[PDB]
Amino acid sequence: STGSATTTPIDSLDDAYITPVQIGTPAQTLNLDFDTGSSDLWVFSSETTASEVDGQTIYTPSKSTTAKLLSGATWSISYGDGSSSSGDVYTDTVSVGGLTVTGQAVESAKKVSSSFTEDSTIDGLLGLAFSTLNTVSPTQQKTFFDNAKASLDSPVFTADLGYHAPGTYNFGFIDTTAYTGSITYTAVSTKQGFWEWTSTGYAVGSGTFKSTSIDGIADTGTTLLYLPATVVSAYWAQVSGAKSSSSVGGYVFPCSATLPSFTFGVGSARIVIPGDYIDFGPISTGSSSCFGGIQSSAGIGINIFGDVALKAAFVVFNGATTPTLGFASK
Ligand SMILES: NC1=NCc2ccccc21
Repeated sequence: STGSATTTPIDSLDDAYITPVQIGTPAQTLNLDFDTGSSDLWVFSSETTASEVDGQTIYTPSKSTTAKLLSGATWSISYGDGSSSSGDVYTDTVSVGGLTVTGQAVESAKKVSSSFTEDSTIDGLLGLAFSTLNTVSPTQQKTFFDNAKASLDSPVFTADLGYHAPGTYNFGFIDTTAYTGSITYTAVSTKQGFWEWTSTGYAVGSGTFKSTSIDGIADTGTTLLYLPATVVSAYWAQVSGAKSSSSVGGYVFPCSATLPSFTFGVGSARIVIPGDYIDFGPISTGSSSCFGGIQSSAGIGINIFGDVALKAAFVVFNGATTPTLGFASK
């Protein structure tokens, strides 16, 4: 089997991407944030504290003839930005772009933090990291991909995120028309539950490539590119007036600037992030200070190849017995 679904930016800055997902019988379509940096499929629901729902579409398990309470199971998750959610668990039928999994754990939110409430466009998350990170207790549950894997034509999914435009998540096949040149594959460590890999270095603009190992995660659920302070300083030093602002919480730059590209290595291959991809617009409405899309990972404890990096590539998440990642230009 295979599946293919379009993923769409939630706003004009590509702050996140949403993908429609069918849950239950008859189908209830919710727009979920596909997140290769976590492993829970959770949704706003009829159980979510009413004051914490503001415009989201909810899953109502009592209206699904295939929903079953997973007795005794609860979940609770925190994310890198300090947001969180928790609740109980149903199993139900879940379909993505024509690919169906029966008995998928659908984690129903009883509580969500303010950032989730305030984002009316995201109805929940669909985790695509390794199932070892799934938070369901006392019986850990499998991700949609793990449940689907054995049925797929090939045990893979691909992320093809757009810059200020829709893109695609495919399951079970590689669309050879969706990228240019070849796909370069690179080793993955699953020790921390992430799609963790080692970039071979970087360049800033038309500058020379610096060969250096950068260990990080491919994380579609993180907006920006978080890299070591040395690398980030080298980037922003090429932008007149750019500076790190403690009050704003990262590097900012004059909105009048033209940003240089940023290149990252994948083995001997190179992925080029155009400068425009690194512009996240005014820090507040009407400001001439703009927020940078490349930020320091110092204090996070891990480097993160988030959407800023991934949307410059066609990315293969290869879930074979020994997982690997693939990157192609597009
Ligand atoms: N994977 C994620 N990085 C940041 C974040 C916030 C909210 C949900 C998921 C994520």
